[PDB]
Amino acid sequence: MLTNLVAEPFAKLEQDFGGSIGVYAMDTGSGATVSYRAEERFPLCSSFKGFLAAAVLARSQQQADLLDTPIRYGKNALVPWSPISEKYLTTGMTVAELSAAAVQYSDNAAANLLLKELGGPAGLTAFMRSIGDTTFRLDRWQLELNSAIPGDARDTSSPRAVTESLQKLTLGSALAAPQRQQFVDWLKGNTTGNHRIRAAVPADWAVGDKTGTCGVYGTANDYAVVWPTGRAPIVLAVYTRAPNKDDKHSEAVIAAAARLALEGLGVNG
Ligand SMILES: *C(=O)[C@H]([C@@H](C)O)[C@H]1C[C@@H](SCCNC=N)C(C(=O)O)=N1
Repeated sequence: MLTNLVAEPFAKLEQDFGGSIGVYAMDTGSGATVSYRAEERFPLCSSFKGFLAAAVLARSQQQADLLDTPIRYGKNALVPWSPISEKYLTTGMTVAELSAAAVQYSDNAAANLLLKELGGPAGLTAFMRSIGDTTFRLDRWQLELNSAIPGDARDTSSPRAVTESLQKLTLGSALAAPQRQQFVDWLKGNTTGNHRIRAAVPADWAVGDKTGTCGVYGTANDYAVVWPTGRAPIVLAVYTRAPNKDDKHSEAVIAAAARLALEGLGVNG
């Protein structure tokens, strides 16, 4: 009854893109939603790292010393796109610092170290199951998890489940209040999303997000919590893919889909 009260031209947008776009957006005040391909699976790519940091925070509720624990690593941990952890190879970083790097710079070495700590892909999947997400699956470590093969359900979720889980973790009760705010603060400090959902959000609204860019099959994504002033927050996810391995992703398409989602919710920007 409250889903897609106002139609938006998502189909034309994905046709111009040459692929598929999946969108879920939730107005947490009224419960109204915008939904387009929202229950289809799309590759997570690096966007799993946000949920990874939330899983670390959940663990820290029972292990008070976890976040400040210092983690040393060898040069063999430094895989492509490890922009923060490469600067601390000779010193180590704390679990909290690795989590922030994974979220805010999509740092691969940091994500791998944290995934190892949580028991690998199955451990992160188990955390998602524990908050009621039955759709998310992480199956591989990097870098193969980003292969984005058409029809492959490994390392995928749906826009809807991503949004529902993000809501639970940032606004709901899945994390204790201090950890919830820390997760929000990490998302707010993300540096990689300025041309995606944030590009559709007025500068005077708060917003946190996590991006993903698989590098193949036109596959890229972003999810975000947005706090418009004077009304309840909006949670949304925008995922893309495309049929050919060399199809390029588009940041502009993600921003445009986010704009349409906000318009469909009647959120004035
Ligand atoms: C995750 O999705 C990427 C991982 C596979 O390395 C990671 C890398 C950057 S984007 C890499 C190329 N940049 C632009 N096309 C990234 C991100 O910021 O989303 N995540």
